[PDB]
Amino acid sequence: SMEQVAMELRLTELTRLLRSVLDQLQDKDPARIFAQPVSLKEVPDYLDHIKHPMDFATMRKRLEAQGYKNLHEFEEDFDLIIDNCMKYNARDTVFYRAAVRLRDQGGVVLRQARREVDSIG
Repeated sequence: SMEQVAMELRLTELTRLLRSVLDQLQDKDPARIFAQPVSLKEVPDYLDHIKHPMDFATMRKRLEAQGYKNLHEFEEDFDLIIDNCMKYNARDTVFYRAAVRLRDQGGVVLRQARREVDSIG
């Protein structure tokens, strides 16, 4: 149908916007701490601690399959990156501290993303 096409164009454009959001958030992680899944070879107990691992590469795979229907779903995954790290790692670690900085700096980007998503519809 024409409606299904219009819906699909909307999703494509959301994907475009979320791709720019993802790039901006990932720039706030210059150390690349969050770039890839925590290695289960190197952290064999990880899934005993963290039930829903997340990382920027995994988000990018979902994004490119158009697997984010709305900004809430995308934000859920970003918050998992931060929150998983802040539980597994102690406050006095470079990992915890990187997550705090990513949360703080990402807030700004996500605030305007939400306005853009609502504005453009």
